[PDB]
Amino acid sequence: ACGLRSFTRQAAVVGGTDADEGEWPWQVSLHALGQGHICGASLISPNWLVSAAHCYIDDRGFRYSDPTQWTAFLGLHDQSQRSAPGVQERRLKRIISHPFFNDFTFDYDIALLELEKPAEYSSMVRPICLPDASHVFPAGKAIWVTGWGHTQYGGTGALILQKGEIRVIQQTTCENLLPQQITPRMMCVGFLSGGVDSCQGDAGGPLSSVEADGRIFQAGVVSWGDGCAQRNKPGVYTRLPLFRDWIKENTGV
Repeated sequence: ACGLRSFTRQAAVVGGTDADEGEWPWQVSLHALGQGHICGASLISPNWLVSAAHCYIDDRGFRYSDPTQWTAFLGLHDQSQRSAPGVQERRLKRIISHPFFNDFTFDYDIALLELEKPAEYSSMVRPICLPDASHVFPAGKAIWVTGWGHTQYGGTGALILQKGEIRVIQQTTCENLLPQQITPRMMCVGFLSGGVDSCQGDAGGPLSSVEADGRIFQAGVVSWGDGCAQRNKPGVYTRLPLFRDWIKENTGV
């Protein structure tokens, strides 16, 4: 029962960037309290979220690694409507960053978050499917990027959740075009639709990919907020399939 939306009503049925209510029920808004929306994540069970490890590194005097300073908003659609019927608010109980995560190269940039109380599944709150470690997202496959991200010049993000597409491209392309290190845990992508870039994610937000079955699987996790794709350069995102056993061993999922 993972990844099957409810697509309440219709509203947008011919395109657009604004997401519809209930169209991404696994998208989570993470607030470091006193600052509002800071990161994204994805629901995989009543108790566990997937996010990015670099969201939880202490900067300034604020301890982003401290779980007690975080609140997860699930089923949230408009960041000025935190109060709204489907919204669920949960405190964080534990953060499990990946043991091999490197704060400089953002390699192995994935984290597991435990809710203090279970989420309640609804029309607006539903889990996404996790791919097996052998699940392949081939070059050219379209994947959805969603969030409340800033512009690359930052640049307030939109109040209404935004959606856009990217496509998988060859790993060699990002190797020969970007100066940063591209590791096997990262996927190379190009812009597909939107949007003038894929910067609507969110760091720790999910990459949603509609599979042949029709259930939506999470192909990856957003790393750098401005590692987003655009007309002249590709973007890099964190893969998820090679982490499946590690997620399940740590969560039961």
